[PDB]
Amino acid sequence: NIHELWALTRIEQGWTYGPVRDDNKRLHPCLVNFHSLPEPERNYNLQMSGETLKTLLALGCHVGMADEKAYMMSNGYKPAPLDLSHVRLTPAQTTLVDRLAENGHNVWARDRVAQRRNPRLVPYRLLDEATKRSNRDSLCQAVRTLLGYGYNIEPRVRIFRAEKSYTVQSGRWYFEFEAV
Repeated sequence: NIHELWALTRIEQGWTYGPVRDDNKRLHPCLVNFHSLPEPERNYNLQMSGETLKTLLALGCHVGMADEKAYMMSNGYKPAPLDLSHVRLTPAQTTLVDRLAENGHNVWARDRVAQRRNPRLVPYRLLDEATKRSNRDSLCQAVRTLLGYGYNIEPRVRIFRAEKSYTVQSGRWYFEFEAV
Protein backbone atom coordinates (compact mmCIF):
# COMPACT_ATOMS: atom_id res chain seq x y z
CA ASN A 1 0.00 0.00 0.00
CA ILE A 2 3.01 2.28 0.50
CA HIS A 3 4.42 0.64 -2.63
CA GLU A 4 1.13 1.98 -4.04
CA LEU A 5 2.47 5.45 -3.23
CA TRP A 6 5.08 4.69 -5.88
CA ALA A 7 2.97 2.39 -8.09
CA LEU A 8 0.29 5.14 -7.96
CA THR A 9 2.35 8.24 -7.22
CA ARG A 10 5.79 8.06 -8.87
CA ILE A 11 3.99 6.79 -12.00
CA GLU A 12 1.90 10.03 -11.86
CA GLN A 13 5.06 11.99 -12.65
CA GLY A 14 4.89 11.03 -16.37
CA TRP A 15 6.40 7.62 -15.62
CA THR A 16 5.29 4.32 -17.24
CA TYR A 17 5.60 0.62 -16.32
CA GLY A 18 8.21 -1.53 -18.10
CA PRO A 19 11.86 -2.77 -17.83
CA VAL A 20 14.17 0.20 -18.62
CA ARG A 21 15.88 1.84 -15.64
CA ASP A 22 16.60 5.43 -16.78
CA ASP A 23 14.81 8.82 -16.68
CA ASN A 24 15.03 9.08 -20.50
CA LYS A 25 12.98 5.87 -20.73
CA ARG A 26 10.25 7.53 -18.58
CA LEU A 27 9.82 4.00 -17.25
CA HIS A 28 10.71 1.74 -14.31
CA PRO A 29 10.55 -2.15 -14.12
CA CYS A 30 9.56 -2.45 -10.44
CA LEU A 31 6.41 -0.30 -10.87
CA VAL A 32 4.25 -3.37 -10.17
CA ASN A 33 3.32 -5.91 -7.51
CA PHE A 34 6.04 -6.64 -4.90
CA HIS A 35 5.28 -10.35 -5.42
CA SER A 36 6.76 -10.10 -8.95
CA LEU A 37 10.03 -8.13 -8.61
CA PRO A 38 12.37 -9.29 -5.79
CA GLU A 39 11.91 -7.84 -2.28
CA PRO A 40 15.45 -6.22 -2.24
CA GLU A 41 14.97 -4.04 -5.34
CA ARG A 42 11.39 -3.62 -4.07
CA ASN A 43 12.99 -3.04 -0.64
CA TYR A 44 14.00 0.29 -2.13
CA ASN A 45 10.29 0.84 -1.49
CA LEU A 46 9.01 -1.46 1.31
CA GLN A 47 12.17 -1.83 3.46
CA MET A 48 12.82 1.85 4.26
CA SER A 49 9.11 2.07 5.16
CA GLY A 50 9.68 -1.00 7.37
CA GLU A 51 12.54 0.74 9.16
CA THR A 52 10.21 3.73 9.40
CA LEU A 53 7.80 1.40 11.17
CA LYS A 54 10.40 -0.14 13.48
CA THR A 55 11.31 3.45 14.26
CA LEU A 56 7.66 4.42 14.74
CA LEU A 57 7.67 1.62 17.31
CA ALA A 58 10.92 3.16 18.65
CA LEU A 59 9.24 6.55 19.18
CA GLY A 60 6.90 5.15 21.86
CA CYS A 61 3.98 6.30 19.73
CA HIS A 62 0.53 4.74 20.26
CA VAL A 63 0.84 2.37 17.29
CA GLY A 64 -1.59 -0.13 18.87
CA MET A 65 -4.12 -1.69 16.49
CA ALA A 66 -7.75 -0.55 16.15
CA ASP A 67 -10.52 -2.04 13.94
CA GLU A 68 -9.56 -3.69 10.59
CA LYS A 69 -6.06 -2.72 9.42
CA ALA A 70 -3.93 -2.76 6.26
CA TYR A 71 -8.77 7.23 -11.45
CA MET A 72 -6.73 8.33 -14.50
CA MET A 73 -5.90 5.43 -16.83
CA SER A 74 -2.17 4.94 -16.06
CA ASN A 75 -0.24 2.44 -18.25
CA GLY A 76 0.79 -0.82 -16.55
CA TYR A 77 -0.34 -1.91 -13.07
CA LYS A 78 -3.21 0.25 -11.74
CA PRO A 79 -3.84 -0.07 -7.98
CA ALA A 80 -7.24 1.32 -6.79
CA PRO A 81 -7.10 1.69 -2.96
CA LEU A 82 -10.35 1.48 -0.96
CA ASP A 83 -11.00 3.39 2.30
CA LEU A 84 -7.52 4.86 2.85
CA SER A 85 -7.38 7.95 0.59
CA HIS A 86 -9.82 9.98 2.73
CA VAL A 87 -8.12 9.18 6.04
CA ARG A 88 -7.43 12.11 8.43
CA LEU A 89 -4.51 12.56 10.90
CA THR A 90 -3.52 14.61 14.00
CA PRO A 91 -0.62 17.10 13.47
CA ALA A 92 1.82 15.47 15.95
CA GLN A 93 1.93 12.30 13.86
CA THR A 94 3.26 14.38 10.95
CA THR A 95 6.02 15.56 13.29
CA LEU A 96 6.85 11.95 14.23
CA VAL A 97 6.93 10.98 10.57
CA ASP A 98 9.11 13.99 9.85
CA ARG A 99 11.50 12.71 12.53
CA LEU A 100 11.47 9.38 10.77
CA ALA A 101 12.35 11.25 7.58
CA GLU A 102 15.22 12.85 9.46
CA ASN A 103 16.58 9.55 10.72
CA GLY A 104 16.31 7.87 7.34
CA HIS A 105 17.71 10.84 5.44
CA ASN A 106 20.68 10.96 7.82
CA VAL A 107 21.34 7.23 7.82
CA TRP A 108 21.27 7.85 4.06
CA ALA A 109 23.68 10.70 4.71
CA ARG A 110 26.23 8.34 6.24
CA ASP A 111 27.09 7.04 2.77
CA ARG A 112 26.45 10.05 0.47
CA VAL A 113 28.77 12.26 2.50
CA ALA A 114 31.46 9.62 1.93
CA GLN A 115 30.85 10.18 -1.81
CA ARG A 116 31.18 15.28 -3.52
CA ARG A 117 29.62 18.20 -1.56
CA ASN A 118 26.07 16.84 -1.78
CA PRO A 119 23.26 19.42 -1.44
CA ARG A 120 21.88 17.41 1.49
CA LEU A 121 25.02 17.18 3.70
CA VAL A 122 22.73 18.59 6.38
CA PRO A 123 20.36 17.00 8.96
CA TYR A 124 16.64 17.49 8.48
CA ARG A 125 16.32 19.97 11.32
CA LEU A 126 18.48 22.48 9.41
CA LEU A 127 17.83 21.58 5.76
CA ASP A 128 15.90 24.01 3.53
CA GLU A 129 12.09 23.98 3.97
CA ALA A 130 11.42 23.01 0.34
CA THR A 131 13.36 19.79 0.99
CA LYS A 132 11.11 19.07 3.99
CA ARG A 133 8.27 18.20 1.64
CA SER A 134 10.16 15.60 -0.41
CA ASN A 135 10.34 13.19 2.52
CA ARG A 136 7.42 14.64 4.47
CA ASP A 137 4.95 13.73 1.71
CA SER A 138 5.96 10.06 1.59
CA LEU A 139 5.89 10.15 5.39
CA CYS A 140 2.37 11.63 5.44
CA GLN A 141 1.12 8.96 3.03
CA ALA A 142 2.48 6.39 5.47
CA VAL A 143 0.48 8.31 8.09
CA ARG A 144 -2.53 7.90 5.80
CA THR A 145 -2.17 4.11 5.41
CA LEU A 146 -1.39 3.69 9.14
CA LEU A 147 -4.20 5.90 10.44
CA GLY A 148 -6.25 4.03 7.82
CA TYR A 149 -5.22 0.95 9.75
CA GLY A 150 -6.78 2.88 12.63
CA TYR A 151 -3.37 3.31 14.23
CA ASN A 152 -2.61 6.36 16.37
CA ILE A 153 0.87 7.97 16.39
CA GLU A 154 1.45 10.06 19.54
CA PRO A 155 3.88 9.68 22.55
CA ARG A 156 23.90 31.56 28.14
CA VAL A 157 21.55 34.50 29.14
CA ARG A 158 22.21 38.23 28.43
CA ILE A 159 20.89 41.14 30.49
CA PHE A 160 20.70 44.87 29.60
CA ARG A 161 20.43 47.73 32.10
CA ALA A 162 20.96 51.38 32.78
CA GLU A 163 23.87 53.21 34.25
CA LYS A 164 23.59 53.61 38.02
CA SER A 165 24.04 57.31 37.82
CA TYR A 166 20.69 57.71 36.13
CA THR A 167 18.87 55.75 38.81
CA VAL A 168 15.82 57.38 40.26
CA GLN A 169 15.14 57.51 43.97
CA SER A 170 12.07 59.74 43.87
CA GLY A 171 8.86 60.56 42.02
CA ARG A 172 6.64 59.27 39.29
CA TRP A 173 8.61 57.80 36.37
CA TYR A 174 8.28 55.84 33.14
CA PHE A 175 10.43 54.08 30.53
CA GLU A 176 9.71 52.12 27.37
CA PHE A 177 10.55 49.11 25.31
CA GLU A 178 9.84 48.05 21.77
CA ALA A 179 10.09 44.33 20.97
CA VAL A 180 11.84 43.44 17.72
